[PDB]
Amino acid sequence: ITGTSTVGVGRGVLGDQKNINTTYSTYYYLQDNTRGNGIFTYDAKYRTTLPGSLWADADNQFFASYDAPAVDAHYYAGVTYDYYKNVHNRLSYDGNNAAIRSSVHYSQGYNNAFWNGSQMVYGDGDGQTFIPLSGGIDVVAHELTHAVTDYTAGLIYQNESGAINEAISDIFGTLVEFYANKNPDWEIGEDVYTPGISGDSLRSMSDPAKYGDPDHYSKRYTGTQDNGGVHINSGIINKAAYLISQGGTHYGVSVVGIGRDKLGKIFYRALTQYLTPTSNFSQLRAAAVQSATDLYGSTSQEVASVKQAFDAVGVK
Ligand SMILES: N[C@@H](CCCC[NH3+])C(=O)O
Ligand SMILES: [Ca+2]
Ligand SMILES: [Ca+2]
Ligand SMILES: [Ca+2]
Ligand SMILES: [Ca+2]
Ligand SMILES: [Kr]
Ligand SMILES: [Kr]
Ligand SMILES: [Zn+2]
Ligand SMILES: [Zn+2]
Repeated sequence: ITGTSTVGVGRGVLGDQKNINTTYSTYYYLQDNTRGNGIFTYDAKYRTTLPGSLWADADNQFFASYDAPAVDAHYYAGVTYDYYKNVHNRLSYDGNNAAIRSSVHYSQGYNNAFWNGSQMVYGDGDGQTFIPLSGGIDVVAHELTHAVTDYTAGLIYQNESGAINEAISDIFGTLVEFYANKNPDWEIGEDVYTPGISGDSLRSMSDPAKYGDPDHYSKRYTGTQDNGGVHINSGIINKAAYLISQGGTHYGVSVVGIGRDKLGKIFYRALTQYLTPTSNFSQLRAAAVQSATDLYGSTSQEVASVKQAFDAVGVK
Protein backbone atom coordinates (compact mmCIF):
# COMPACT_ATOMS: atom_id res chain seq x y z
CA ILE A 1 0.00 0.00 0.00
CA THR A 2 1.02 3.62 -0.44
CA GLY A 3 1.85 5.35 2.84
CA THR A 4 4.63 6.61 5.04
CA SER A 5 7.31 4.43 6.59
CA THR A 6 6.96 3.95 10.33
CA VAL A 7 8.49 1.85 13.10
CA GLY A 8 6.27 -0.32 15.25
CA VAL A 9 7.16 -2.40 18.27
CA GLY A 10 5.99 -5.82 19.37
CA ARG A 11 6.83 -9.20 20.81
CA GLY A 12 7.71 -12.32 18.86
CA VAL A 13 6.79 -15.96 19.39
CA LEU A 14 9.45 -16.47 22.09
CA GLY A 15 8.39 -13.33 23.98
CA ASP A 16 11.25 -11.10 22.85
CA GLN A 17 10.59 -7.44 22.06
CA LYS A 18 11.65 -6.06 18.70
CA ASN A 19 11.10 -3.09 16.42
CA ILE A 20 9.45 -3.71 13.06
CA ASN A 21 9.28 -1.60 9.92
CA THR A 22 5.69 -0.75 9.10
CA THR A 23 3.68 1.50 6.76
CA TYR A 24 1.00 3.92 7.88
CA SER A 25 -2.13 4.66 5.87
CA THR A 26 -5.19 4.77 8.17
CA TYR A 27 -3.86 1.53 9.68
CA TYR A 28 -0.30 0.43 10.36
CA TYR A 29 0.62 -2.37 7.96
CA LEU A 30 3.36 -4.97 8.14
CA GLN A 31 5.06 -3.49 5.14
CA ASP A 32 8.80 -2.74 5.42
CA ASN A 33 9.80 -0.27 2.74
CA THR A 34 13.37 -0.14 3.87
CA ARG A 35 14.48 -3.34 2.14
CA GLY A 36 14.36 -3.52 -1.67
CA ASN A 37 10.86 -3.53 -3.05
CA GLY A 38 9.38 -4.29 0.30
CA ILE A 39 8.76 -6.99 2.85
CA PHE A 40 5.06 -7.73 3.25
CA THR A 41 3.45 -9.89 5.91
CA TYR A 42 -0.11 -11.24 5.65
CA ASP A 43 -2.77 -12.80 7.88
CA ALA A 44 -4.15 -16.09 6.53
CA LYS A 45 -6.64 -16.09 9.46
CA TYR A 46 -6.48 -19.86 10.09
CA ARG A 47 -7.52 -20.61 6.50
CA THR A 48 -5.56 -21.83 3.47
CA THR A 49 -6.36 -19.12 0.95
CA LEU A 50 -3.17 -17.24 0.11
CA PRO A 51 -1.80 -14.75 0.73
CA GLY A 52 -4.71 -13.52 2.83
CA SER A 53 -4.82 -9.95 4.06
CA LEU A 54 -1.91 -7.54 4.37
CA TRP A 55 -1.44 -7.34 8.12
CA ALA A 56 -3.25 -4.28 9.51
CA ASP A 57 -2.95 -2.94 13.05
CA ALA A 58 -4.68 0.08 14.60
CA ASP A 59 -1.89 1.41 16.81
CA ASN A 60 1.53 0.11 15.57
CA GLN A 61 1.94 -1.97 18.74
CA PHE A 62 2.19 -5.72 18.20
CA PHE A 63 2.04 -7.33 21.64
CA ALA A 64 -1.03 -9.56 21.28
CA SER A 65 -0.42 -13.31 21.24
CA TYR A 66 -2.11 -13.34 17.80
CA ASP A 67 0.49 -10.79 16.63
CA ALA A 68 3.59 -12.76 17.58
CA PRO A 69 3.95 -15.02 14.51
CA ALA A 70 3.53 -11.99 12.24
CA VAL A 71 6.16 -9.99 14.12
CA ASP A 72 8.69 -12.76 13.71
CA ALA A 73 7.90 -13.63 10.08
CA HIS A 74 8.28 -9.95 9.23
CA TYR A 75 11.40 -9.33 11.32
CA TYR A 76 13.28 -12.50 10.36
CA ALA A 77 12.52 -11.95 6.67
CA GLY A 78 14.33 -8.64 7.20
CA VAL A 79 17.32 -10.33 8.82
CA THR A 80 17.49 -12.84 5.98
CA TYR A 81 17.34 -10.03 3.40
CA ASP A 82 20.18 -8.31 5.26
CA TYR A 83 22.26 -11.49 5.30
CA TYR A 84 22.03 -12.07 1.56
CA LYS A 85 22.65 -8.41 0.74
CA ASN A 86 25.50 -7.74 3.18
CA VAL A 87 27.25 -11.11 2.93
CA HIS A 88 26.64 -12.15 -0.69
CA ASN A 89 25.74 -8.92 -2.44
CA ARG A 90 22.39 -10.43 -3.35
CA LEU A 91 19.34 -8.17 -3.45
CA SER A 92 16.38 -10.31 -2.30
CA TYR A 93 15.75 -13.81 -3.57
CA ASP A 94 15.77 -12.98 -7.30
CA GLY A 95 18.79 -10.67 -7.08
CA ASN A 96 16.63 -7.75 -8.25
CA ASN A 97 14.94 -6.85 -4.95
CA ALA A 98 11.70 -8.83 -5.47
CA ALA A 99 9.11 -8.12 -2.80
CA ILE A 100 9.25 -10.71 -0.02
CA ARG A 101 5.81 -11.92 1.02
CA SER A 102 4.90 -14.08 4.04
CA SER A 103 1.60 -15.36 5.41
CA VAL A 104 1.11 -16.47 9.00
CA HIS A 105 -1.73 -18.25 10.81
CA TYR A 106 -1.96 -20.65 7.88
CA SER A 107 -4.65 -23.28 8.48
CA GLN A 108 -5.33 -24.75 11.93
CA GLY A 109 -2.71 -26.54 14.04
CA TYR A 110 -0.48 -26.68 10.98
CA ASN A 111 2.90 -28.21 11.91
CA ASN A 112 4.93 -26.87 9.00
CA ALA A 113 6.08 -23.93 6.92
CA PHE A 114 6.92 -23.67 3.23
CA TRP A 115 7.77 -21.63 0.19
CA ASN A 116 4.92 -22.11 -2.32
CA GLY A 117 6.73 -20.80 -5.40
CA SER A 118 5.69 -17.20 -4.69
CA GLN A 119 5.77 -16.57 -0.92
CA MET A 120 6.55 -17.96 2.54
CA VAL A 121 3.73 -19.63 4.52
CA TYR A 122 3.83 -20.44 8.26
CA GLY A 123 1.60 -22.67 10.36
CA ASP A 124 0.94 -21.98 14.03
CA GLY A 125 1.75 -25.55 15.00
CA ASP A 126 -0.51 -27.63 17.21
CA GLY A 127 1.23 -26.43 20.38
CA GLN A 128 2.73 -29.87 21.01
CA THR A 129 4.91 -30.72 18.00
CA PHE A 130 5.41 -27.04 17.07
CA ILE A 131 4.69 -23.51 18.21
CA PRO A 132 4.26 -20.91 15.40
CA LEU A 133 7.06 -21.72 13.03
CA SER A 134 8.11 -18.17 12.14
CA GLY A 135 9.52 -18.08 15.67
CA GLY A 136 12.62 -19.84 14.33
CA ILE A 137 15.05 -17.67 12.40
CA ASP A 138 16.64 -20.79 10.86
CA VAL A 139 13.15 -21.83 9.70
CA VAL A 140 12.39 -18.45 8.12
CA ALA A 141 15.80 -18.33 6.41
CA HIS A 142 15.40 -21.98 5.32
CA GLU A 143 12.15 -21.14 3.52
CA LEU A 144 13.38 -17.93 1.89
CA THR A 145 16.48 -19.80 0.74
CA HIS A 146 14.17 -22.08 -1.27
CA ALA A 147 13.23 -18.93 -3.20
CA VAL A 148 16.92 -18.19 -3.79
CA THR A 149 17.53 -21.74 -5.00
CA ASP A 150 14.50 -21.62 -7.28
CA TYR A 151 15.83 -18.45 -8.96
CA THR A 152 19.39 -19.76 -9.26
CA ALA A 153 20.33 -23.47 -9.46
CA GLY A 154 16.67 -24.49 -9.69
CA LEU A 155 17.35 -27.88 -8.09
CA ILE A 156 14.44 -30.22 -8.79
CA TYR A 157 12.70 -31.19 -5.53
CA GLN A 158 13.22 -34.92 -5.66
CA ASN A 159 15.89 -37.53 -5.00
CA GLU A 160 19.49 -36.23 -4.87
CA SER A 161 18.89 -32.79 -6.41
CA GLY A 162 16.02 -32.38 -3.95
CA ALA A 163 18.25 -33.38 -1.03
CA ILE A 164 20.78 -30.78 -2.15
CA ASN A 165 17.94 -28.24 -2.37
CA GLU A 166 17.02 -29.09 1.22
CA ALA A 167 20.61 -29.00 2.47
CA ILE A 168 21.16 -25.58 0.86
CA SER A 169 18.16 -24.32 2.82
CA ASP A 170 19.46 -25.84 6.09
CA ILE A 171 22.97 -24.51 5.44
CA PHE A 172 21.91 -20.94 4.78
CA GLY A 173 19.15 -21.10 7.38
CA THR A 174 21.91 -21.90 9.84
CA LEU A 175 24.31 -19.26 8.53
CA VAL A 176 21.55 -16.66 8.87
CA GLU A 177 20.99 -17.88 12.44
CA PHE A 178 24.73 -17.34 13.14
CA TYR A 179 24.60 -13.95 11.38
CA ALA A 180 21.85 -12.80 13.76
CA ASN A 181 23.89 -14.36 16.57
CA LYS A 182 21.18 -15.20 19.11
CA ASN A 183 21.91 -18.67 20.54
CA PRO A 184 23.09 -19.99 17.17
CA ASP A 185 23.71 -23.67 16.56
CA TRP A 186 23.93 -26.33 13.83
CA GLU A 187 20.46 -27.70 14.59
CA ILE A 188 17.30 -26.96 12.64
CA GLY A 189 14.12 -25.59 14.20
CA GLU A 190 15.03 -25.96 17.87
CA ASP A 191 13.32 -22.69 18.83
CA VAL A 192 9.87 -23.77 17.65
CA TYR A 193 10.00 -27.57 17.95
CA THR A 194 8.37 -29.49 20.83
CA PRO A 195 7.94 -26.81 23.52
CA GLY A 196 7.56 -29.56 26.13
CA ILE A 197 11.00 -31.03 25.33
CA SER A 198 14.28 -29.20 25.82
CA GLY A 199 17.37 -29.64 23.67
CA ASP A 200 15.91 -31.36 20.62
CA SER A 201 15.31 -30.17 17.07
CA LEU A 202 13.87 -31.29 13.75
CA ARG A 203 17.25 -32.06 12.18
CA SER A 204 20.88 -31.86 13.17
CA MET A 205 23.66 -30.82 10.77
CA SER A 206 26.40 -31.71 13.25
CA ASP A 207 25.00 -35.21 13.79
CA PRO A 208 22.17 -36.02 11.36
CA ALA A 209 21.95 -39.56 12.78
CA LYS A 210 20.69 -38.15 16.09
CA TYR A 211 17.27 -37.90 14.41
CA GLY A 212 17.67 -40.90 12.13
CA ASP A 213 19.03 -39.13 9.06
CA PRO A 214 22.01 -40.51 7.10
CA ASP A 215 25.47 -39.07 7.63
CA HIS A 216 27.10 -41.12 4.86
CA TYR A 217 26.21 -41.89 1.24
CA SER A 218 26.20 -45.60 2.09
CA LYS A 219 23.14 -44.99 4.28
CA ARG A 220 21.21 -42.99 1.70
CA TYR A 221 17.46 -43.51 1.45
CA THR A 222 16.36 -44.76 -1.98
CA GLY A 223 12.61 -45.22 -1.45
CA THR A 224 9.80 -42.91 -2.52
CA GLN A 225 8.71 -41.34 0.79
CA ASP A 226 9.38 -37.61 1.19
CA ASN A 227 9.99 -37.05 -2.55
CA GLY A 228 12.75 -39.65 -2.51
CA GLY A 229 13.96 -38.60 0.93
CA VAL A 230 14.79 -34.93 0.34
CA HIS A 231 14.62 -34.13 4.11
CA ILE A 232 16.42 -37.39 4.91
CA ASN A 233 19.34 -37.54 2.48
CA SER A 234 19.94 -33.84 3.14
CA GLY A 235 21.77 -35.10 6.24
CA ILE A 236 24.62 -36.35 4.05
CA ILE A 237 25.23 -32.88 2.60
CA ASN A 238 24.47 -31.11 5.89
CA LYS A 239 27.17 -33.23 7.53
CA ALA A 240 29.62 -32.35 4.75
CA ALA A 241 28.89 -28.62 5.16
CA TYR A 242 29.24 -28.93 8.93
CA LEU A 243 32.63 -30.65 8.50
CA ILE A 244 33.84 -28.03 6.02
CA SER A 245 33.06 -25.27 8.51
CA GLN A 246 33.82 -26.87 11.86
CA GLY A 247 36.13 -29.74 11.02
CA GLY A 248 36.17 -33.14 12.64
CA THR A 249 36.89 -36.81 12.06
CA HIS A 250 33.99 -38.76 10.63
CA TYR A 251 34.16 -42.51 9.91
CA GLY A 252 37.92 -42.15 10.29
CA VAL A 253 38.27 -39.30 7.82
CA SER A 254 39.67 -36.05 9.25
CA VAL A 255 38.57 -32.68 7.95
CA VAL A 256 40.24 -29.36 8.70
CA GLY A 257 37.60 -26.72 9.36
CA ILE A 258 37.75 -23.45 7.43
CA GLY A 259 34.89 -21.67 9.20
CA ARG A 260 31.42 -20.43 8.45
CA ASP A 261 32.14 -17.47 6.24
CA LYS A 262 34.16 -19.56 3.81
CA LEU A 263 31.55 -22.34 3.89
CA GLY A 264 28.99 -19.68 2.95
CA LYS A 265 31.12 -18.24 0.15
CA ILE A 266 31.86 -21.66 -1.34
CA PHE A 267 28.28 -22.91 -1.27
CA TYR A 268 26.80 -19.56 -2.41
CA ARG A 269 29.12 -19.66 -5.41
CA ALA A 270 28.25 -23.30 -6.13
CA LEU A 271 24.55 -22.49 -5.88
CA THR A 272 24.68 -19.51 -8.19
CA GLN A 273 27.37 -20.44 -10.73
CA TYR A 274 27.63 -24.22 -11.00
CA LEU A 275 24.65 -26.22 -9.73
CA THR A 276 21.84 -26.99 -12.18
CA PRO A 277 18.29 -28.34 -11.77
CA THR A 278 19.47 -31.95 -12.09
CA SER A 279 22.71 -31.85 -10.06
CA ASN A 280 23.38 -34.97 -8.00
CA PHE A 281 25.64 -35.32 -4.97
CA SER A 282 28.74 -36.09 -7.05
CA GLN A 283 28.08 -32.99 -9.13
CA LEU A 284 27.67 -30.94 -5.94
CA ARG A 285 31.12 -32.11 -4.86
CA ALA A 286 32.52 -30.98 -8.22
CA ALA A 287 30.70 -27.64 -7.96
CA ALA A 288 31.99 -27.04 -4.42
CA VAL A 289 35.54 -28.01 -5.40
CA GLN A 290 35.45 -25.67 -8.40
CA SER A 291 33.93 -22.87 -6.32
CA ALA A 292 36.64 -23.25 -3.68
CA THR A 293 39.25 -23.32 -6.46
CA ASP A 294 37.88 -20.07 -7.95
CA LEU A 295 37.99 -18.33 -4.57
CA TYR A 296 41.14 -19.72 -2.96
CA GLY A 297 43.18 -21.66 -5.55
CA SER A 298 43.49 -25.30 -6.54
CA THR A 299 46.19 -26.07 -3.93
CA SER A 300 44.49 -24.18 -1.06
CA GLN A 301 43.47 -25.60 2.26
CA GLU A 302 39.87 -24.62 1.37
CA VAL A 303 39.84 -26.95 -1.62
CA ALA A 304 41.51 -29.71 0.42
CA SER A 305 38.87 -29.43 3.17
CA VAL A 306 35.99 -29.51 0.71
CA LYS A 307 37.46 -32.71 -0.69
CA GLN A 308 37.98 -34.25 2.70
CA ALA A 309 34.44 -33.41 3.80
CA PHE A 310 32.84 -35.06 0.79
CA ASP A 311 35.25 -38.01 1.21
CA ALA A 312 34.13 -38.28 4.83
CA VAL A 313 30.45 -38.62 3.85
CA GLY A 314 31.18 -41.02 0.99
CA VAL A 315 30.45 -38.67 -1.91
CA LYS A 316 33.00 -39.08 -4.70
N1 LIG B 1 9.78 -29.47 6.86
C1 LIG B 1 9.99 -30.91 6.88
C2 LIG B 1 10.02 -31.43 8.30
C3 LIG B 1 8.67 -31.53 8.92
C4 LIG B 1 8.19 -30.30 9.57
C5 LIG B 1 6.77 -30.48 10.01
N2 LIG B 1 6.19 -31.86 9.98
C6 LIG B 1 8.95 -31.62 6.04
O1 LIG B 1 8.02 -30.94 5.53
O2 LIG B 1 9.13 -32.83 5.89
CA1 LIG C 1 -1.90 -3.22 17.99
CA1 LIG D 1 19.42 -21.70 17.94
CA1 LIG E 1 19.21 -23.63 14.68
CA1 LIG F 1 11.83 -28.84 21.89
KR1 LIG G 1 12.85 -6.72 -1.46
KR1 LIG H 1 16.73 -13.16 0.22
ZN1 LIG I 1 10.87 -27.77 3.42
ZN1 LIG J 1 12.91 -27.02 2.84
